[PDB]
Formats: sequence, C-alpha cells, structure tokens
Amino acid sequence: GSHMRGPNPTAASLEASAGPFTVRSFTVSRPSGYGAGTVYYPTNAGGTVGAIAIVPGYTARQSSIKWWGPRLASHGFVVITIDTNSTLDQPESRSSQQMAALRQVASLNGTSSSPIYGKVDTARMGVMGWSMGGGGSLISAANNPSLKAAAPQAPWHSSTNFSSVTVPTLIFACENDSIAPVNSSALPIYDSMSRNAKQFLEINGGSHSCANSGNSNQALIGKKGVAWMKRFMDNDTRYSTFACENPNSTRVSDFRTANCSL
Repeated sequence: GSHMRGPNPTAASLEASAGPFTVRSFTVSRPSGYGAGTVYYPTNAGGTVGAIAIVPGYTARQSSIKWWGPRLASHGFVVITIDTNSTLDQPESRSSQQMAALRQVASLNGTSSSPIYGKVDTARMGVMGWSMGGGGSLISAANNPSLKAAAPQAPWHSSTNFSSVTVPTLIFACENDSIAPVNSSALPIYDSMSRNAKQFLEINGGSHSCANSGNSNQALIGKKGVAWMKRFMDNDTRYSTFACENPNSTRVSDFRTANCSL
C-alpha cells in the first residue's frame, strides 16, 4: 500500500519553490460548512493523489497560508485553503470547518463538472494550519485517527494534552513566538504525544508568522512539509531520509523526533 508518484527527490529539489507537477486552482462556488475555499490540484500526476485542508489563525484569511497551495500541489496533492465562517472562530470550530473542506473535496472528486473529478484518493487525507488553525489540525487528528498526517505551524490551543493523537504529526515552531510561546504551547503539545511518529522543527529567532506566506525559510520549511506529507500520506519511503532527518542548519534552533524510522 505505497503510492509513489514523481521522481526520487533530492534535498536541493525539495528546497525549490516548486515540484515536478503543473498546478491549477479554482475558487469553491458554494462552500459547504466553511466560509470560502481555493482548491489547488496537479494537472497530470500519474495516479490519484491525497487531499490536505489548511486553516488560518484568528483574524487571518487564505493569504497567511496560501503558499502551501502550490508548494504541496506541485508534488502531487490536492490542497484546499479555507476562510472560516467567521475570522473570530475558535479551535473546535476551525477543526469542524477543516473536516467540512475535506468532505467537499471528496464531493468535487465525484462531480463530473469539477476540475478534480476522479483525481482524489479519498482514503489519503492530511491537515495543516496556523495558530488556532494548527490547534484545530491537532483536534482533527485526535478526532479522526484515519487521517494520514498532520503538519501544524505555531500551534495555539487552550489545552496542551494531545496524548490521544496516533497520526504522524510534524509541528513547525517559531523560536521567538510572543503570541503562542514555544515553552507554553508548541513544545508542551509535542511533549504530550507518546503514541505516534512525531517531529518538532523550531525556526531560529522566528516570530509567530515564521511559517506563513513570504517567510525567509520557505526552502527548509517547504522541504520538511512535502517530505512529511509524501512519507506519511503516500507511504513513500523514498522520503524517509528527508522526513526523519535532523537538519544540519543554523536556521534551526531546536529539533526533536520520535518513532521516525529510517
């Protein structure tokens, strides 16, 4: 049950702004259980690809997280980026809306008129998001253990105990985060998970927006995000090296992993 699409990656090629596959996008016409959606898909991937739903933080919109659209989609995924019903939605609401976006992607996969008909393996899904949307991503993983992977960024939740989570979980953390401090949010969430493949990448002198569109580490962050999603959503062991690697870089202030078999 492996699903290998594309060429054998290299560090240099995963650090590039774009993967091998051409990306098109469209706006969701009638959003079902969320505010608005942009869908990114690869035009000719060679086989069905998994879907990733990405949710912003409090007051934020699609622009905060938009870069992940092409970065992942060009490596063979369907990515939906959402605006929430209200810019002031809390983490549990952000999780329900994340799962509704995945449901409507499974829907547009069965929709002869949609540009993604037949394009999706609906049994291969992942979740990502920023701050309260990263908290929602961890709530989606805890409630839906069939999800293949989770890669939240600068995660925010009112509770740090995610000990139930069995989904392979990569947490991007920002060293200088004053909004969701690492010592009280990202690290405690990471320390709670003992039943899963997990990783903690912390960006040297990073602010709260250190993994957002236009950050100064899209090379490293993008490489790690694609690696983690290819390893765990496709069971593609070509990406085991990149997924589990402790990057030798000054751009990283901390790195931890567990159950990440090479």
